[PDB]
Amino acid sequence: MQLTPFLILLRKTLEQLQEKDTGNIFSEPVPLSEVPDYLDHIKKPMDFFTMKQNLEAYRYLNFDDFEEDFNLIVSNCLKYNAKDTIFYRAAVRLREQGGAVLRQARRQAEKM
Ligand SMILES: CC(C)Cc1ccc(S(=O)(=O)Nc2cc3c(cc2N2CCOCC2)n(C)c(=O)c(=O)n3C)cc1
Repeated sequence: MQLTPFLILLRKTLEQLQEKDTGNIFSEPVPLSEVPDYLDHIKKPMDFFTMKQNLEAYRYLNFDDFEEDFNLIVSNCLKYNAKDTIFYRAAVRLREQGGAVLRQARRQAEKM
């Protein structure tokens, strides 16, 4: 646990993104057992737990790779689900609120 300012920032940012997911519907992988066709359409599933595991294994080297995985959580959800669903509407809201979190966090990352 030799921390860096960058990794601390990513940890804080991930917590701020998860706070926007008040129903915790993006906290864990979409359960493939409950949805057997998910991988037929979604090439790379993503969720906040997987992102936390990547972070704790020190696999995010820059802000772009971190943001790319967040964007997968949203875009996977919009792709798989019909527009008139709780999941789709939640992904739209997360894109909006999470985008603001990422804008502020990238500004802090830029001055590192
Ligand atoms: C009206 C609804 C909300 C009723 C309902 C339907 C299915 C399921 S579920 O048991 O299949 N779990 C599930 C599938 C998801 C999903 C997220 C969850 N969870 C993850 C853990 O918190 C609980 C919800 N998300 C984010 C997707 O984007 C997506 O495509 N699917 C398939 C649960 C609840």
